[PDB]
Amino acid sequence: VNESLKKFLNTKDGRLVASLVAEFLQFFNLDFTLAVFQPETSTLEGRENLARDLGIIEAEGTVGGPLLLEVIRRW
Amino acid sequence: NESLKKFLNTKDGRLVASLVAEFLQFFNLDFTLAVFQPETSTLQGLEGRENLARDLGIIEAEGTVGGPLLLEVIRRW
Repeated sequence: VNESLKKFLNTKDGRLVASLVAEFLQFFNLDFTLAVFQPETSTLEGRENLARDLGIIEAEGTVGGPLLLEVIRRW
Repeated sequence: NESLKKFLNTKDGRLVASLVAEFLQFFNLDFTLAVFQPETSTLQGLEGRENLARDLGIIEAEGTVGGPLLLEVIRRW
């Protein structure tokens, strides 16, 4: 277990960040990466709950990319 | 994976993916990175943390150095 990561995952913003990374991997079917990510991180919030948490209203313009894209697009 | 290739051929997409890689590097998720790179065809590596911070207008300080760059992005979202 990763202690710096454990503490991070136990923060509000940390959980959101990790959930966004996992959602990115899922979005591009990076399934081998996910197979290692899950045990290496000891792990999160799925896309619907995550979009709500991030104040992102899902629509035609958002469904075609990972949620992190909407954040960066509007940065 | 044409969807990812097209995504990485956009400025915003390359920034997103670079931020994900930086998160993996920040937490020493080295085996995850070892699979991420071939799976995304980014064996040469994406843009570095300070390149990304410059792009995003983030100034490194005691309050940013202690977390991955995505932490600062999400704090400020």
